[PDB]
Amino acid sequence: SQQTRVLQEKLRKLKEAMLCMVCCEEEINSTFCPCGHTVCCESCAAQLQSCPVCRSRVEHVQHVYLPTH
Amino acid sequence: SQQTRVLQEKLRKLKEAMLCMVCCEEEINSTFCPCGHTVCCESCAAQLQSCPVCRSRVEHVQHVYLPTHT
Ligand SMILES: CS(=O)(=O)c1ccc(Br)cc1
Ligand SMILES: CS(=O)(=O)c1ccc(Br)cc1
Ligand SMILES: [Zn+2]
Ligand SMILES: [Zn+2]
Ligand SMILES: [Zn+2]
Ligand SMILES: [Zn+2]
Repeated sequence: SQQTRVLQEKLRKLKEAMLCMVCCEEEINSTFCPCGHTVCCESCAAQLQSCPVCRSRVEHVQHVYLPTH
Repeated sequence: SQQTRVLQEKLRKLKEAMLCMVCCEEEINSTFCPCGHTVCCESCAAQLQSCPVCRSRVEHVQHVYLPTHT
């Protein structure tokens, strides 16, 4: 039905929100500290000196173990 | 259709995985450091001495801003 198409789109958007904002390919699993933005995979997060959301300096990256991982 | 019911179940399970493992009511938004388990809301994470998943000592809690927060 049309609701099948609507639910497929909601699922796709939720799954896309869980992917790295930079590479768009790998799951988010890293937090920029101290700001707390958690938007990248470990490979993209290792290469950024500044947070791509708020531009605060990245002091270090904390790996996050999330229930969806 | 039955396919709509299947998608509803997948969405519900994904949304439930985003909720605090202790209160089951609030969204996860806190990380136990240094272990990295990110399974609680700010209130439930605040008084835990050890990680509820791996038993590691909690040195501090890091707040996390996630793209899925609603
Ligand atoms: C494990 S969870 O459901 O808390 C979650 C939250 C945000 C992202 Br991005 C991925 C997983
Ligand atoms: C608190 S908010 O809605 O501005 C926000 C900011 C950054 C991310 Br990532 C998620 C949510
Ligand atoms: Zn990436
Ligand atoms: Zn930031
Ligand atoms: Zn809680
Ligand atoms: Zn832990």
